[PDB]
Order: sequence, then C-alpha cells, then structure tokens
Amino acid sequence: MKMMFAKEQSVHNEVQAEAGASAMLSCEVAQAQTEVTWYKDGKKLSSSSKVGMEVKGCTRRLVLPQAGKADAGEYSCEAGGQRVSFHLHITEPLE
Repeated sequence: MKMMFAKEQSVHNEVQAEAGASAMLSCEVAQAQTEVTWYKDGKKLSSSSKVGMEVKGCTRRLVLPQAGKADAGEYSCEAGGQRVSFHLHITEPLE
C-alpha cells in the first residue's frame, strides 16, 4: 500500500473544443489498480498508430491530441466502482 495518491485525472464534466483540439480524459487508480473497461463513442481503441492510447504501469490514459469530428461523442469508463463522464462537443472547422 503506497501513499502516492495522484491528482484526480478522472474527469466528470461537459467541455467543448474545436477540430484537432486537445481532449484529455485520463483515469488513474491509486488504490487496488483494477483494470477498467473504457470506451468512447466513435473512437475504437487499437494499437497506437491512430489515436494516442498509452498503457500506464498503474492504470490507462486516453490522450487524444486531435479532438476531431469523428472523436465527438460521449465517453463512458467503468472503473472499479468509480466512473468517468466526459462529454466532448467538438467542432469541425478542420476536415
């Protein structure tokens, strides 16, 4: 049991942005680091060539430095008892 409590990165609000903008919805577990089944509406998690999905030793972080039209939608994450609610209303000025 480590006392390294990370700053709460588990977003839970509705924020908008532009196309190619930088959206950030990361989930960090500082307790019984349980695997969390995360999914976004429109973005399918692959390797890393498309979006910037990295796997942290502790939890996982959904870094998307290009919030686009196809990235707009609702984000639902089911963590060990905790959850993330991040609604991104992105714009389409680019492509």
